[PDB]
Amino acid sequence: DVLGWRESFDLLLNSKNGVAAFHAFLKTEFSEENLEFWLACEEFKKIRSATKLASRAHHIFDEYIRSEAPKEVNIDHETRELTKTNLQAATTSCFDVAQGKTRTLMEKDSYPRFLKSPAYRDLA
Repeated sequence: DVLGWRESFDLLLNSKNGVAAFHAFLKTEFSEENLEFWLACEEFKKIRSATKLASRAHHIFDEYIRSEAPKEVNIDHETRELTKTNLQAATTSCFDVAQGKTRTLMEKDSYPRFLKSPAYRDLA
């Protein structure tokens, strides 16, 4: 299980202990919103009902995407505008670009540092 976390970021994100450990690592450097947003996108795509999709999409946008949002993720204006536009036309891949940018924010920086920290090394 712990081996999978370094073989694939996707395996780490599907692990109960992995996610908990990584969330704590991120919280100490004020970037846990990246992980919370990613996970929120994953549950969003499982929604079938049009009404729930609309409601959840608006909450996700207001909580993580719009300027000055409580847990605003570090995305450029280009992506924020794109997401809003997608929100305007109700598309299921509404958050794809934002999720991918946020994923890279983790995968190419905090993820590798997490693996080289006691939080991961002690569990290996």
